[PDB]
Amino acid sequence: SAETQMERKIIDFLRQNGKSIALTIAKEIGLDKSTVNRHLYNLQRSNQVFNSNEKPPVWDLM
Amino acid sequence: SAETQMERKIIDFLRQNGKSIALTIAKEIGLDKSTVNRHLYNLQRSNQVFNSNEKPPVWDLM
DNA sequence: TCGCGCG
DNA sequence: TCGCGCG
Ligand SMILES: [Mn+2]
Ligand SMILES: [Mn+2]
Repeated sequence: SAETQMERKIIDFLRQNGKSIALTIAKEIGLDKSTVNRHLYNLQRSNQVFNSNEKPPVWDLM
Repeated sequence: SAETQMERKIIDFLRQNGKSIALTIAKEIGLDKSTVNRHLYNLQRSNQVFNSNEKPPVWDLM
């Protein structure tokens, strides 16, 4: 699905750029912050990423 | 302002109907839930309403 | 001590 | 144990 494909792009972004906050990932994938966050939290449910518990949270690959 | 006027309508709604959750107020004022909540929390800052700490919160007049 | 992803 | 108002 297109959501899966968007998630793949987010994973590629983190692989290429290292740990990142949502606002940065959103600017590069070119999606609004809420949409990026929807994907980041699904990716966390699916054990592909984790967040740092900072505010703002820092995201990276599992 | 129009925001003030919207807030007045929400207050009138609570005066006429008694304590209410946001979803109910939204349906009657005919505004989306987020907009109603924006107003309810401003009205709380301005000491005109309070919420019950229930989930969903129940709102009423101070 | 805004974290918010919420369907 | 969705509370979400967020500018
Ligand atoms: Mn908080
Ligand atoms: Mn909670």
